[PDB]
Amino acid sequence: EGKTQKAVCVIYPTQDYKVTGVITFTKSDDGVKVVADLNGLSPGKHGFHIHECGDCSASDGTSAGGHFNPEEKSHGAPMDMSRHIGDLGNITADENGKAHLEYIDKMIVFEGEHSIIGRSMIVHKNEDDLKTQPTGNAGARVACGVIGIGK
Amino acid sequence: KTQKAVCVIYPTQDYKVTGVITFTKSDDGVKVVADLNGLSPGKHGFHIHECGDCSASDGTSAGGHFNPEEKSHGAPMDMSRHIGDLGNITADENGKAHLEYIDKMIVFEGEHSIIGRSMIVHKNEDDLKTQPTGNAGARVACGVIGIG
Ligand SMILES: [Cu+2]
Ligand SMILES: [Cu+2]
Ligand SMILES: [Zn+2]
Ligand SMILES: [Zn+2]
Repeated sequence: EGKTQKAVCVIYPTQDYKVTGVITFTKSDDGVKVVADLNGLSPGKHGFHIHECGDCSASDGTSAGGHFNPEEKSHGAPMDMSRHIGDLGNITADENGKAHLEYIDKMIVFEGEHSIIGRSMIVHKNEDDLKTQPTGNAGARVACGVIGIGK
Repeated sequence: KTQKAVCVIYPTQDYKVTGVITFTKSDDGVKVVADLNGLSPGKHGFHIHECGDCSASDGTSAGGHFNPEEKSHGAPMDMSRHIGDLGNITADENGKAHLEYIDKMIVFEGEHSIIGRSMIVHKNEDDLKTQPTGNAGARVACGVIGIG
């Protein structure tokens, strides 16, 4: 009955990677709180997006398809107005390969045309430069996961 | 409208159960096709659970059977069933398990939408009688149902 307040996504690695972690999307007053904790990432910034298809059956994560863009807008940063619904920018891994990230996304929701429920999270090998189209030159996909309804 | 749904199941702690499940919209109902590996030989409980959360080691985070009508536990062919009562999946001597059938209850939009819910494979058989689980026991694999 009660509208969806939480969303959870466990990312598993693509072929020839050890990238794993959990991402929670919690509803707050002024948007949706994104909290991500990953391991097995190479040190540095990694592309971090919601993709249109919730399919992680492919070895290379190609089955996730393109960036979740139901408004047919350009690729950008989370802070940008001109962005895809699934433009969550970059996640940064430390020297130990641990990556934490928490911020308030004002675009994502858990119901309607722009619902992220049943979509995929994709972590990329390289940095999302937030300029290049349509991907940000993030390159290969190192981890995939499907966004599910939380409690 | 969403025509297809896909769910990759990964194992819980101390299990090797993996596979892919597709839900395709067909004449009559929704065609369920499941291909699993690393299951013990025999029948295994096979359900859609209310929470799409596989973050727990033992798959407890998936919660109970997806039951938005507050009905009793039953078989897929039964009228008195949970929306996520997909019965049992059977693994051969090699631990491979295939299963295809037409479910007339599951849909990809509305109150009874399976999109964003979890698939759970159990250690033991779902007897389709015992409440509320069918005495299926421990959870060996978890996965979230996504849009195809
Ligand atoms: Cu991406
Ligand atoms: Cu179950
Ligand atoms: Zn994008
Ligand atoms: Zn049930």
